[PDB]
Amino acid sequence: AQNPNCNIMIFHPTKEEFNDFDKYIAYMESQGAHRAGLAKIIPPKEWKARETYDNISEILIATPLQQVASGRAGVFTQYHKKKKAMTVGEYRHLANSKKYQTPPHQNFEDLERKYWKNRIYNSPIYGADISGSLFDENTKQWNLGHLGTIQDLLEKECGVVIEGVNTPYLYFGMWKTTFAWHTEDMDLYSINYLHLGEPKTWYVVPPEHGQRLERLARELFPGSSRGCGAFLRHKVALISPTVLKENGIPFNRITQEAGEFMVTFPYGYHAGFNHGFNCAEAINFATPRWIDYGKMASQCSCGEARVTFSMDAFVRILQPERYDLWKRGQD
Ligand SMILES: O=C(O)CNC(=O)C(=O)O
Ligand SMILES: [Mg+2]
Ligand code: NI
Ligand SMILES: [Zn+2]
Repeated sequence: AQNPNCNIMIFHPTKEEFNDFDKYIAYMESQGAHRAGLAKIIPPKEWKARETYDNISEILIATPLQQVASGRAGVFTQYHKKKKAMTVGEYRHLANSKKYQTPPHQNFEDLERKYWKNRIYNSPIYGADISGSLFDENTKQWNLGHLGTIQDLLEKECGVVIEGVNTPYLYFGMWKTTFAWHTEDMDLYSINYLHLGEPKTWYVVPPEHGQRLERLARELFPGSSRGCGAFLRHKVALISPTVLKENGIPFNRITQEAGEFMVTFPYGYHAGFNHGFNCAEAINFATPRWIDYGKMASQCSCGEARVTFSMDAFVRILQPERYDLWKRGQD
């Protein structure tokens, strides 16, 4: 079995290997990359996502989210308070202000220590989940707006044609902006490209051990667990590496820098934080190997998780028994 310790693997495809996206994902899996839940892909030196980032400041962040924490430094939830719209140029200036800027630090490890010590005492503002793309239309390789769609994959594998669309999302971050522990909708893959700016630190639990994380989360967030049998779908709970190590939960960590891709694999729980002002683009995707994970994915039916239009068909076809209850949670 390849990668039996479930380490995060880093890949350096050549420009020739960068042509066929599906083939390269299957290659990484042949080497055991999925066992970690997360892999890093460094693009060939010849590749670029676009020519420059000099003209992005007029993108609108219609609903910036202030991420307010509750709990203790290693075990907390966050809720998102909606703020007034602002442009990317306004948000960049805000991120670089004295109130929100990255503190002085020695290295990524020092900054990670400062994040876990101090995150709860601040409320950073995240420009998350903005439909759109920063890939140039002429970029033909690993262009996250030109991937094969999940609907087309389901149709190729299963023969059933379904409604729905699959487009990318932009994330504008600042110091301490946080992504809570989650797997993707329907336990899909994700791919994330860090277009510019400061790094993003990731934590990940191997898919084979995801239920260990879930059991810890039920213990640590007991009211949330009574409310919902899949409350991590709410995407609000944080657990630090120190707490994970104290409870014996297997995980790994890695820092993504600008110009790098990350892939999360089906049922790979992940969480993390941004180091300073940055912009990332991410999208969900599927492969043949996903189908079995989609059929087994948990679902939130309490009403909290509320998701896209396109998840309807995935539930309806892959999980017909759950469909009626889940749809009630959507309505
Ligand atoms: O970058 C973020 O805030 C969160 N991204 C992801 O969870 C992802 O790409 O799957
Ligand atoms: Mg602009
Ligand atoms: Ni994710
Ligand atoms: Zn729920």
